[PDB]
Amino acid sequence: LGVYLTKKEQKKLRRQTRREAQKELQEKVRLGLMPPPEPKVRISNLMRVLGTEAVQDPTKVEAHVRAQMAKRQKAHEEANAARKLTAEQRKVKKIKKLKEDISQGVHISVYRVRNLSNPAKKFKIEANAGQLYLTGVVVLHKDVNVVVVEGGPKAQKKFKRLMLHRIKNKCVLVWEGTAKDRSFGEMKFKQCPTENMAREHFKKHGAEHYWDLALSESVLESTD
RNA sequence: AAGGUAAGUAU
RNA sequence: UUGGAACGAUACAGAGAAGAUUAGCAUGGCCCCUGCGCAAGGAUGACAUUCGUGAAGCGUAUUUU
Repeated sequence: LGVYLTKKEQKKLRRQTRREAQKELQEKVRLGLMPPPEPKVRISNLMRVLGTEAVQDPTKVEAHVRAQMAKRQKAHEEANAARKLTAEQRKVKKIKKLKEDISQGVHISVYRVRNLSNPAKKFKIEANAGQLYLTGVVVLHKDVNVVVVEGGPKAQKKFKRLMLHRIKNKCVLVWEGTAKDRSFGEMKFKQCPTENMAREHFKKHGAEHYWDLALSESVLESTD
């Protein structure tokens, strides 16, 4: 795997690179490749470098100094913008499209909410599933909201904190594990007033145990 | 008797 | 013509002063600040116009002395 050079080692590497570039510039100036560097003049520096010529033509000297200052700013601004161009393409397509490397295992979290009659919470859950690229489904029934979400580990860790802490009748994760491949499609909604219609839909993808676990948890909560 | 030598080029 | 002297004589010069002098910028060190890139990571916001007939249900001859 990769190795991490220490802080002193980073300082040494940076110092050596800077000295190499400085020597490159110095030898270029020695051999006449580049013109010799001009003094860097700011407004407070104007009376020290251009002092004798700023009494004869003060405004020409001021204009020359400010042109040099702008050109120094022109290079820096252009450089930052030039590198910024990388994000232009490497942004929502290369700085926000990760997918958490979900290829060998899909973390699946099944939550059983008691009251999910608010459409705002379902819309926020659908937006969190579509933004984090986490597949799954949500089955509604009489005091039973079975929300299964299969995705990456980071998306599952985000959805475990969004549903239990960022969204408010209680929500409890009934099964948190991994699977071989994916079973559910995109994030859709389906209402089933009968338990058999939800169990037949959960058995179409081979996940009939999620409804039987949610029925058993409700039976164990209503028994005690 | 001293501690009081300018040095330097040029023949 | 040919010898003394040559540590001398004369000619020139004589500041026998005191010195690595001094201005500019950049680099380098340090602490911020600003912008961009790189590698990750936090927290959080967002939804889908008039009237009659025929039939059914309801109603406070005890409570406006």
